[PDB]
Amino acid sequence: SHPALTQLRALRYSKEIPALDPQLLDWLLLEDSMTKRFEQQGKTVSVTMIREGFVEQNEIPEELPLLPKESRYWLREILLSADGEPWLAARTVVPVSTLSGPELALQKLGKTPLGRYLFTSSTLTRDFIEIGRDAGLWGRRSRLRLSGKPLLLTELFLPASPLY
Repeated sequence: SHPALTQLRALRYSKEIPALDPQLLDWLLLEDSMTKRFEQQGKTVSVTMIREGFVEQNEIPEELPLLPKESRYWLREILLSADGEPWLAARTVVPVSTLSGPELALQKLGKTPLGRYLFTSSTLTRDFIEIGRDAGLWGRRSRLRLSGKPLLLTELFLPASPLY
């Protein structure tokens, strides 16, 4: 567990995207994880692994309504740091049926940070994104498809990040 992941789990989402200033929407609707955009700020990015493993439905109560109902899921919870400073917390939930073919590598990522630069083989698409907030902080959750196979990605932007 970790205090940033506990705050991530409390985000409250709105069905409709709020009319935020453009600079902030540009960051939140980005069509990729934040890895390369944070590197773009002139920073080295590293992952701190908070939890990785197969879990059952009882452990993903918030993501379950957006994904197929299956017996098991791959859960990945990390902290991403820019030059040693935490900038973001993220939680990814993958139905085990998405872990087939090339997508099985999502399982062995470890501390490599997620990003489109790594999945040049599959067709990547997003069929849903919502923005959320909890006490001054922004976050978002999306349903991405690799080769048509779904996964849920939730990100929380910590106050030290460039969105604030």
